[PDB]
Amino acid sequence: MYQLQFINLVYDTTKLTHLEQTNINLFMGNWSNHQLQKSICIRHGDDTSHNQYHILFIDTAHQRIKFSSIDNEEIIYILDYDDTQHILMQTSSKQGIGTSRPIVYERL
Repeated sequence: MYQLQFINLVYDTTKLTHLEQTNINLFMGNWSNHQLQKSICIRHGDDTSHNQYHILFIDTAHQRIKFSSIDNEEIIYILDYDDTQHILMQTSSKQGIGTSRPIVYERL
């Protein structure tokens, strides 16, 4: 059994450009990392969702999104695109020393 974390991105898509939506959409889905025995489910949630996250930046040049949990802005998640079946997720704290390596997640 793996641990499954939900990430519900909260945003009004009617206010985004098509390019912005395309870039967020690269990260939607069910993802897993074998070594960590961890899965993540990244979805477009809303105000009814638990596990809500606010997008800080959508980098359409580099296919990266940054986001944080609504009330815990000390931990920034950064997702990078690898291919249709792989994304990278980094969890970072401004207050820490060093780099947490991004972790490769494969699509389920």
